[PDB]
Parts: sequence; structure tokens; C-alpha cells
Amino acid sequence: SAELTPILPFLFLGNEQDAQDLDTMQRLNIGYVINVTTHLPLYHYEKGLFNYKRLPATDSNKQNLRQYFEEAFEFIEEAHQCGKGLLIHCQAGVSRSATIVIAYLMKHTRMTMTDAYKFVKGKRPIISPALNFMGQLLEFEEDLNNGVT
Repeated sequence: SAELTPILPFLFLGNEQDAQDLDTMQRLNIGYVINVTTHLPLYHYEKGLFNYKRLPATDSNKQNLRQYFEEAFEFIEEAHQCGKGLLIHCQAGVSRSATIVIAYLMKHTRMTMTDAYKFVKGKRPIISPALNFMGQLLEFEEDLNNGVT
């Protein structure tokens, strides 16, 4: 499988196996986890090492992920303002979780959607957001550029 991907020093985009790797997470000072699926476990939850957030998306071509952007970004920013890293993952780290990361970069570093996509794709060549997620990213780009959330 692909390696866990540092996106920023406090933001890592990875897969379900990355989400089980306690050693790495503690090494990277990761205190927060976003699990972008409805059905995977919150790995290591009972250890009470991390602050977890489930974004219970299905990988269906109807899924709305825009719905979760605001809340995802608040949790990343909570991790950042307190000096910890955040791991965000789905099963493989290719579509659902990669879309949130791209959206966070468009919002919090004002990258265009193309530039944010190429930024993530350069660091994690695995990514391939589903077309309906690509559609939601373009609409979020319009919304960001007029002041509509």
C-alpha cells in the first residue's frame, strides 16, 4: 500500500492501515483522527489516545461530502491551534478523505481547486476523487470565490 502522506506538518492523509499504526501516530505527534467512512472502526479508540471524528460518508456516487467540510476543517484547526497533528483517512486514502483534504487546502491556503488537487496528487499520487466529489470541489471553489461559505 501507499505510505501515509504528510500534507502539512500537522495534517496527514492516509488509509485504514495508517489509522491502526499507533507507533507512527505518536511519533508524528498526531492527536486527532478523522475517519471518513460510516463503517470502519475508530481504531485504538478504547485506548483514549486520540480525539476522533467520524464523517460517516458512503462511497456512493450520490454522497454529499460538502456537508462535512465545515466540521472537518474545524477539527483540523482545533488540532493545529493546539500543536498536534491530525490523521485523516478512509479505506485507501484515495477519494473520500482526499476530497476533504483538497477542500481544506482550497479554504485554508486559498489554493485554486486545480492547484490544491495537484498539491495533493504530487504528494500522494494514489488519489483519485470520484467524479461527483470532483463536482462538489468545483462548486465549493465557486462558493469560496464569491463569499458563499
